[PDB]
Amino acid sequence: EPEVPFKVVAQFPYKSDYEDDLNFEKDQEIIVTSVEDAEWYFGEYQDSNGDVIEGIFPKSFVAVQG
Repeated sequence: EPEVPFKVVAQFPYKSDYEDDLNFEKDQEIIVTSVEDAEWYFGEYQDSNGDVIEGIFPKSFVAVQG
């Protein structure tokens, strides 16, 4: 994998009920800032409000950016 930090792009929306999760729509570019385990990334993006939001999300929902 690349070492953190690195960009990924959501291939599918990830919406969930979990407070510590990062949620996002399809196509969202995200900065991965930690690799939690084989399944989960932690990372962030700036939403349209200009706020940075962060949390954990499954690697399977994203692709490494170019």
